[PDB]
Amino acid sequence: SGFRKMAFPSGKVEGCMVQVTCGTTTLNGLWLDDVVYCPRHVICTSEDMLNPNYEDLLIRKSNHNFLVQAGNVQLRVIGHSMQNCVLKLKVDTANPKTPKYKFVRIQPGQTFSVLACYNGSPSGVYQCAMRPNFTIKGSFLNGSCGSVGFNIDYDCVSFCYMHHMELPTGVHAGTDLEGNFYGPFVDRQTAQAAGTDTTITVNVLAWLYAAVINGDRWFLNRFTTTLNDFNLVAMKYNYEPLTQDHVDILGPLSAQTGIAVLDMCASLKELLQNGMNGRTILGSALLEDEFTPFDVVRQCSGVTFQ
Amino acid sequence: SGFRKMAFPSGKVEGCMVQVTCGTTTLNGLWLDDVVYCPRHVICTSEDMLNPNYEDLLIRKSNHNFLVQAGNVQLRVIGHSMQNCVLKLKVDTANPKTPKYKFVRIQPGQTFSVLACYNGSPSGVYQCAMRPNFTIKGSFLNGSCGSVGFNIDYDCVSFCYMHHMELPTGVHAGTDLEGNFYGPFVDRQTAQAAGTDTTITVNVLAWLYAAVINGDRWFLNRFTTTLNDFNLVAMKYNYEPLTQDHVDILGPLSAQTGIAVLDMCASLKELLQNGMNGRTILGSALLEDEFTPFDVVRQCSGVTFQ
Ligand SMILES: *C(=N)[C@H](C[C@@H]1CCNC1=O)NC(=O)[C@@H]1[C@@H]2[C@H](CN1C(=O)[C@@H](NC(=O)NC1(CS(=O)(=O)C(C)(C)C)CCCCC1)C(C)(C)C)C2(C)C
Ligand SMILES: *C(=N)[C@H](C[C@@H]1CCNC1=O)NC(=O)[C@@H]1[C@@H]2[C@H](CN1C(=O)[C@@H](NC(=O)NC1(CS(=O)(=O)C(C)(C)C)CCCCC1)C(C)(C)C)C2(C)C
Repeated sequence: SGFRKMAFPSGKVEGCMVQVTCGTTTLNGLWLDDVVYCPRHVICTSEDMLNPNYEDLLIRKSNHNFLVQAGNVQLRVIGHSMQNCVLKLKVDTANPKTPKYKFVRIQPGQTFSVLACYNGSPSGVYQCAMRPNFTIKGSFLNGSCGSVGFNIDYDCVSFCYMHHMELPTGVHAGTDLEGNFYGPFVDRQTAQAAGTDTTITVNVLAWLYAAVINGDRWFLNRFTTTLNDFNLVAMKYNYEPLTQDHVDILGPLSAQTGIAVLDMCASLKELLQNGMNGRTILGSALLEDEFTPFDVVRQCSGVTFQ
Repeated sequence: SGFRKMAFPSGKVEGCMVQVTCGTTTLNGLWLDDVVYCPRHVICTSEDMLNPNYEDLLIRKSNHNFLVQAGNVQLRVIGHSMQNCVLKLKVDTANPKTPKYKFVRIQPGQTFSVLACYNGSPSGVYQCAMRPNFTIKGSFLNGSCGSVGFNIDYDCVSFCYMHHMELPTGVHAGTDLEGNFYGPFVDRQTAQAAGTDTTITVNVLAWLYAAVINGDRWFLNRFTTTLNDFNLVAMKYNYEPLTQDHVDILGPLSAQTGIAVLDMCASLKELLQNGMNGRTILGSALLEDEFTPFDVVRQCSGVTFQ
């Protein structure tokens, strides 16, 4: 029993983190086979950041302008190129600790673990979700750029996020590992604003199922509803609409608890309209939307990784 | 900016986890140098658990009754002994991945990371606190016994917890790595109950400081209070008393924010007496007590590990 915000084990990613220095700027890099991936803004000086021309800035650099350290060892940079908003640094040594990996571009609502790093060294691991407005609510300080987000799928590390910047509201924005931003952001210091955020409905329902599995049942009722009546109420409270795909995804949890998805929707509708009235669910006084249906299954059925 | 429930990176512990089988029972073990540590109840059968005599049960075993697997490799058991409630299995091979480590018995209020494991393989990592009643609010399923709790201090892994059992309220109890239980529990299947839990006051104050550091200031006020008036209110709400040692521990956070400890106590007093009135702090609608002053400093100043 119990239910915690659980991250993947980070060992396989820890051995891929390196430190990258260009000029006076140091941040983190991801070392896989013989390539080091890092945010391209590492080549910017203070003057460049309002409106950098990255092609110009990169053509002015040579291999020896990039200092790459893996612990004490220096890695010799033998080539460099730019893909979208990442820099790719070819080095003379292939990382002997390269895990089996893939690069994946995730969708809003999905969750992943972040390994926060400074100067190439892991500081901590935590779980977060890609919000509907393509920001993440992370925890990052100066020097954290290049820290990555990942999931583990059997024996394979799927990298889905590399950290680039913080917005004035305190939330975070970054790219996939091919350098494409999530969201409408660009890597220059101009005023940019995130869309309004919404609550990830399918995740809230998954977490209400986790609550039932753990014996928290006070919010259940005998009612049922339709997708159409549910979505009408949901849109009024800034909740994402529920689709049939969502209902099918919640299948295994409905089966294991014997509570139909649309029955659980009727409970959520009531919680939205009346609030929780100082009761808690799974130790929370707010409805929690950063667990996916798969996160719940994994943690309530005990899935491991190789 | 930002503030998350952040665990230590788990890589150094992942390479120490093994699977231990005795009879029909399989659980996890901790492999350091040439010794495998695991809960001694792995030697019990269903008949033994109401009232096991562990000295009897162990004298009836031989080295070949214990199957220890590190991945695919089998480890040959060459000796066994019992220390308090752990079993120590001497094996023919010293773990080549043994980190620098120490064993530490922690006190209530301290936090640590748990690496939850099944069949010797890491499932997930999360942070939790030792509660004042010596339970932890974990997330564990069948097969999780032998999973460990740890902190990292520079380059050194400090192991402080090994998982043994779940209580009927859904919370968890275990031992230090020398086999001594935290709390009044024993490893037999008799009715046992935890003391009443209290809220860890010094951690709540540390988290209110994190909130100020992150720009959440609505709860501050101009008042101040004394330790004695504060503790009188605190005891009425099942909060632990605040000592001078606590006040000094909060020093670096008071300095960094310029809000005196006893000023912050006056804010907490108000929050206890009036509640939060549907406002949130750091994304929570309840007062959070599983961050220590050191956790806050580490995450708001960016400390890393080697
Ligand atoms: C990577 N090492 C570092 C990580 C941040 C430090 C604090 N927490 C973070 O996550 N990121 C950067 O250095 C990043 C690089 C420059 C400046 N960067 C910022 O994150 C900064 N924010 C920022 O400029 N944000 C935008 C502009 S703004 O804040 O509205 C302003 C008022 C015009 C300054 C620009 C990006 C989109 C959102 C708004 C800051 C946190 C250091 C101030 C670059 C963006 C290239
Ligand atoms: C380790 N692999 C495993 C982990 C638990 C499985 C589910 N989640 C857990 O953390 N632990 C055990 O197998 C442990 C070993 C036997 C039985 N154990 C239990 O955890 C069980 N609880 C239990 O017996 N608890 C106490 C008794 S009771 O529950 O009040 C009862 C009504 C008399 C059965 C005994 C210990 C102190 C607290 C109360 C259970 C979760 C499997 C039912 C031993 C305790 C030796």
